[PDB]
Amino acid sequence: LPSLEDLLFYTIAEGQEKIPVHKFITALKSTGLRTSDPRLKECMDMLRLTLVMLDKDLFKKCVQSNIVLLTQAFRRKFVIPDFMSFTSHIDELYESAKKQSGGKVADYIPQLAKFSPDLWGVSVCTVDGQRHSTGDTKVPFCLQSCVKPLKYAIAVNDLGTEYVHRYVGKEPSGLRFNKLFLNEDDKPHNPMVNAGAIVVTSLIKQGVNNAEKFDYVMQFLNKMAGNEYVGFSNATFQSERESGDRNFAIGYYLKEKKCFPEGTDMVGILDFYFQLCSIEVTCESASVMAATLANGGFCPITGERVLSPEAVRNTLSLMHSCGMYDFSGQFAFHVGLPAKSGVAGGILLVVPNVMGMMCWSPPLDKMGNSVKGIHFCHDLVSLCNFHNYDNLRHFAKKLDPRKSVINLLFAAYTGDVSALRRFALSAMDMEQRDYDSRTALHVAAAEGHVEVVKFLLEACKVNPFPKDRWNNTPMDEALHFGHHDVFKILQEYQ
Amino acid sequence: SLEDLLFYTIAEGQEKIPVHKFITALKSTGLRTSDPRLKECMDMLRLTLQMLDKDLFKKCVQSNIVLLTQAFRRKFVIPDFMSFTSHIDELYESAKKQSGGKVADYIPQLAKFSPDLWGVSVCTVDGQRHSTGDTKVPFCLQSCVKPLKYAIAVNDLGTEYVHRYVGKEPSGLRFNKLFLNEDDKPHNPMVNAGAIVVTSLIKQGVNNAEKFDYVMQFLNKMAGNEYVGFSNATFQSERESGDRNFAIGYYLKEKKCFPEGTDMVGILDFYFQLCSIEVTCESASVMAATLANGGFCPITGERVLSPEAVRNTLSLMHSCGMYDFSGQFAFHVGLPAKSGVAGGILLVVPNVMGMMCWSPPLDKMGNSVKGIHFCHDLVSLCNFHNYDNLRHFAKKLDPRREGGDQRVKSVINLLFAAYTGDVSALRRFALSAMDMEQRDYDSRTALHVAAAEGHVEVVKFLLEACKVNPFPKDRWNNTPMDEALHFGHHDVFKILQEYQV
Ligand SMILES: CC1(C)CC(=O)c2cnc3ccc4ccccc4c3c2C1
Repeated sequence: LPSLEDLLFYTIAEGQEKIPVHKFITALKSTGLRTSDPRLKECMDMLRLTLVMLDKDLFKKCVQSNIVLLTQAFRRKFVIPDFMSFTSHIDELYESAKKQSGGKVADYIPQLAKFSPDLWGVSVCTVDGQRHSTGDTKVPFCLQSCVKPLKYAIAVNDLGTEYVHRYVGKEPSGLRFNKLFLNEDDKPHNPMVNAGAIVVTSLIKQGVNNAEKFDYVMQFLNKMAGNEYVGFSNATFQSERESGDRNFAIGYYLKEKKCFPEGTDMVGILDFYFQLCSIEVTCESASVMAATLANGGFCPITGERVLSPEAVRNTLSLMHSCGMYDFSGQFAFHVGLPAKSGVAGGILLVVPNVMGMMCWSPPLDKMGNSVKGIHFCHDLVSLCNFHNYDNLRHFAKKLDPRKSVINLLFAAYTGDVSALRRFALSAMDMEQRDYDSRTALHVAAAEGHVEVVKFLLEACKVNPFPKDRWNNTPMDEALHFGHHDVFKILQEYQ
Repeated sequence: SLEDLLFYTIAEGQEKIPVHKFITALKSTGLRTSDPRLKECMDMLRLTLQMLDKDLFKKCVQSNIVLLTQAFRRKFVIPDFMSFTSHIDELYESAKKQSGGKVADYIPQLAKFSPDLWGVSVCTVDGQRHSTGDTKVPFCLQSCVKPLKYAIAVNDLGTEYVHRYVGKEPSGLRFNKLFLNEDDKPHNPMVNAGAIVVTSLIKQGVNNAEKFDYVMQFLNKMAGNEYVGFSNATFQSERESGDRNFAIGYYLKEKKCFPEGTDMVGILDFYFQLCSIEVTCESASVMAATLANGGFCPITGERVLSPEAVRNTLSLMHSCGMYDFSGQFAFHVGLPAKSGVAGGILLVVPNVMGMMCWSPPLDKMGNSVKGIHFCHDLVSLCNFHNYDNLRHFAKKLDPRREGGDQRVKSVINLLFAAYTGDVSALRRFALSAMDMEQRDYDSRTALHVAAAEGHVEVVKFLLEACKVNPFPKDRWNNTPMDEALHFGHHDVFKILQEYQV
């Protein structure tokens, strides 16, 4: 059992007796992990507490406490194994999109106009926590309609599909059925329209007052971003309630047409709605939110189950088809990713099973989508086979940036002679030990599996007397559990 | 040697292989002995006229050794095909009990089919096949042809050209009648007006019988040369009763929606021909699986459709493929499908399989009642939804994998983290809401392993946080405390001793 810590040491130390601390860090960062990663804190603490050269046993002390993640990182077995060559493509696409200067920054409130039109940031967070940023990725801005899928997920996670969609539909609008707010059953078309977003707000945490509702949603967004920046621009909040007269009118129509949960303080909901629109993110922290959606409801940098599988599935679905304003059908055809855009210039972008992403540049096009971000999303999917209906085998000129010993013993356990035959012809080591120094022979003996024991002995010619951590041989195991014939067979080897 | 290695795999130790041991071996991967990719091997097998040793076997499989190798090393997209198709038949039997719906009687040739006919046919990206029910009865494609000719059109002409004449979006159920969108093009190729315009784009400059021979040649490449027929009966009543699409054709011509120089009455004539083309569920599944496989026919390997044609085709099927039910189907089932008035539903599970379902009774929206029940059930059961996760998919079955989610749960996550002492990894697993009492084949527990290794901060985390069973008994009836005593770890023994009763 040559130890996992040294096994990695040999990976970094290409023959050197000791590894410099800075070689480890740049190798580390080369997988795309950041040293700020919460899952690497124990290791960085020890690195700093080595206060510059690390030998096999000093180094093994630092990496020991995060050895599972570092193992998966340096066996370059992340979802994107060659991250360095991936981040250059991201940088090329960023540089290219930076040259489109069209679009008008939203001035309907001054806080949206205070932002320079030159601001442009993209940040990547993969399902495994690899991070990458280019441009203005640590500037806070407001989510705006980028919060619509997030509050819809929360609702669905808490209440379930059937409840939520008693009050809101699940279809794209189609054309100008937008101005016809309500569909055939007199509900908003889907949660990504303002009328649907407003209704979704009325469903979240009913019974408590607004300040608890807002506290629930922020703690939730904070879990979704893995404790990265989730803020609030009160300035934006007050202008939004002052200019949101059109949404009050929409609210009165909704309350009169009985679309809210019966007994609902309408102006209370709309204050909540503007509160939620004003929540602040950076592209870094929003990308972790996106990567939580990209990763089935689990936050990559904390491991936490935040959203149920159903809430993610529904959210990603309606984002794919209702996420980009009147450009959503066009986006769905050509980009094929679930995204959501907002009037601060953010595009919350998700690549199911790979990464999340937030892009931000304030200039909006005629449809309200960020000009540089829309350019970026088209380029990304031309470059890589990320479209929803790209193939993972025959994808043409696009780039695709994408058996254990437990396997062995569980076959020995269940008696599957066919499986071990494949493994042996697979050139697997049939004498591998698990964490208990257990062997396929051990397990197959204890279960009295005669055709497995013989296969391991006669065909794979394995050692007949391995020792457990309790110093038992398969023969011991056979006797112990009543499998005398198996005991006899191995006894023939002494 | 790959031939010997494979020989040894099938010869389950008996030195010589009976021929039917080989066949049932093959048929159990889901390959058929009919497979075009296996012709050389079955022919050599067929010289049973003039039992297998290492050298006879190496002689037959030699020429299909790459496909046969990938087949038997269990590296098809669905490795455990036998157990997958038991689910398919469970879904089939269940859908068979839904009896609602009307057989389409708007023409007499379509009303002759018994409402009790029900077949599903599955063909995966790798040529694995499975069929249940009435899967070799010929029926007509009908609007199940809309994606295929749109695929053919884009394949020859490109995205930009085709969509000068047709849009790429749903209309919305409230405008399911407006025919033209704001660009004065039909909304998408899956509605009749858009379907009609697409037909006009295929092989311009030649006559109808040549046009129909080009589309037939194309369909044949899609189904791997399996059954593609033609029911003139259906075609003759369809041309006479299709009066409404003549109106649609003239309205289209009036608004200049065809390419300059287009005989509309001719295009309509072509259109009715293509609706009347015939398939079996078993041939339709191969066509479906070519859309699943990036334009490559699974059972012949031929590149038939451009990747661009397939991506465009699947998109529009996902969003416009099931009549006024397309948005809801897109929300709950999330697959690219297309339904037709004969009761066919052409189904694609991108990167896994193509599939055809057939039952004549349509519901109020035109979709086959048993086929719709089947597609909801498939995605209830498996993680095939387009926005299901392939890593964290809950209680759903993943037929791309073997049933080793217990391996991964054990196969490092709980016990190897416990083994190496990585408390940080265990914290993430707990926050994942993973079951922290997973046992391996020795009934061992993370707590077991961490005690035997004397990992004090792992033991406390498992006990004080997590609150796991403090005295689980392994094979040999040891508790974590027993393990601590055996191996020293006095502090660990002390920790656990407090939990004793
Ligand atoms: C009320 C509703 C339209 C909405 C809904 O919430 C839902 C969710 N999941 C479902 C799964 C399988 C199904 C099979 C057959 C008929 C329905 C459903 C079905 C439904 C039906």
